[PDB]
Amino acid sequence: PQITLWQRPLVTIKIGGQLKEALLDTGADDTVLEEMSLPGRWKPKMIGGIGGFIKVRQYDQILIEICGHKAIGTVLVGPTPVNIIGRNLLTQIGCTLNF
Amino acid sequence: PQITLWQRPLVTIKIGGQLKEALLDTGADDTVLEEMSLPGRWKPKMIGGIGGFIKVRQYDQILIEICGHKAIGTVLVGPTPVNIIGRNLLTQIGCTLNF
Ligand SMILES: CC(C)[C@H](NC(=O)N(C)Cc1ccccn1)C(=O)N[C@@H](Cc1ccccc1)[C@@H](O)[C@H](O)[C@H](Cc1ccccc1)NC(=O)[C@@H](NC(=O)N(C)Cc1ccccn1)C(C)C
Repeated sequence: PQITLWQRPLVTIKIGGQLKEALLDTGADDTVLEEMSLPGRWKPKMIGGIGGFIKVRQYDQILIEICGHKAIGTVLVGPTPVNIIGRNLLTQIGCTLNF
Repeated sequence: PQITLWQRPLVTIKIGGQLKEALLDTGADDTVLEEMSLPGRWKPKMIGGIGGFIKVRQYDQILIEICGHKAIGTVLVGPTPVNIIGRNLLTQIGCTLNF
């Protein structure tokens, strides 16, 4: 699609057989989802933003589908206000910024 | 221009005839710049992110220019580690997400 930015670029993702909404976020390096159980082993990790650092769990090599496009990569799960799709997965689906 | 997401989408902005660099960020609602003293009237504000909130000063009607494109709007100033161009100014420059 072409997405304009008059509103938040929220899309539907499919992950772990769940449907969620998530924000397509060019300013995030990483992908951060709200707390959930995923299959897999995980490593504790820290990530930061405005306001500080949070503790998250890192899951590697996770399959996610964003608007019908598949991505396989690292997902962090932790106490985020909103599900964030970062540049690690946006690049896999061929996302660009245009103007 | 088409900006790819392999690297962080940092561009040059001009604000007050200063060049700076800034992150084009579709996940930010607002624009947030590193501490600087602008003329103008301000309001105190709090903005949140990953690890919590910071305190900023809000200036309205600021002209910024982003890759030769002018935009005019609200800018928040405070102790951010990076300059962030948010959706309030990205929309004005006609910026889209495409995949
Ligand atoms: C999500 C994490 C992994 C991300 N961090 C990083 O990517 N890094 C720390 C790497 C880095 C280092 C240096 C330079 C650039 N990047 C982040 O917080 N990114 C911020 C920008 C930023 C980068 C570095 C340091 C500080 C800040 C931003 O790109 C991202 O869009 C976040 C996402 C988010 C939204 C809501 C709540 C929590 C996170 N937005 C924000 O932090 C903005 N807030 C909002 O827009 N809102 C709270 C409104 C809102 C609410 C709900 C949904 C959307 N918007 C700030 C900049 C104003």
